[PDB]
Amino acid sequence: DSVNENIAGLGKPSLLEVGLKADLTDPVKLGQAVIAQLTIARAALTKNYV
Amino acid sequence: DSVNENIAGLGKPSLLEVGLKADLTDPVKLGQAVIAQLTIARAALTKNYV
Repeated sequence: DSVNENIAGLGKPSLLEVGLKADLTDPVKLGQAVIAQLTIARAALTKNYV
Repeated sequence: DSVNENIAGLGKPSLLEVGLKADLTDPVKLGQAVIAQLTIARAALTKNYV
């Protein structure tokens, strides 16, 4: 947490979450979670002007 | 509420609501609220003859 950024104010690594891995054990349920969360990953990378 | 508009009767800034931000955490659910509320937004902006 002290050394997340190159210079404070440039951008964060970002972690994101898909599910609990117990409720998400089903294959198609896991797939929809990943696809829906890849949208947020696109946004999280854009928020840092990447 | 006193100064929403320049002259009474021309138009209102409009506020609109999407969700509770607690049950709307799912990006799929959140996007549906935004899309559904965007249809209302063009209606509210039309009633002012914009």
